[PDB]
Amino acid sequence: SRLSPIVRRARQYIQKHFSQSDLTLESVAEFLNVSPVYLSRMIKQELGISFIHLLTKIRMEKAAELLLSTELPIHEIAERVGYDTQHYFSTAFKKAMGVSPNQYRRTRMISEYTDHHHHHH
Repeated sequence: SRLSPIVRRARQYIQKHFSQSDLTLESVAEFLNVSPVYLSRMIKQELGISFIHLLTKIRMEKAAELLLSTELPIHEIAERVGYDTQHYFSTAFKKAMGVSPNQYRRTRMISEYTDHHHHHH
């Protein structure tokens, strides 16, 4: 890790607070006490990705984790990753993941508490 202090601090804050639907570039610039334009530029320069894309990526990867490791309904997962409504979450997840939340589960999930032994052998 060789990120500049401001970019490291911003990424740490996003990693902790992505569940907050009011988290914005401008709001992190307030926490860090810096120009939002400076912060936006430094994130893009050092991470190669904009604030919104970084935040969205973190959110969608957490959502994918929750889809596979819990049986939570989609609307709860949406809220836990910073979307007030599944209406916006569904679209964001499809674009980021290439599949709907439900199809992500159908293709990837398994129930760990059921018997998967081959008794027909």
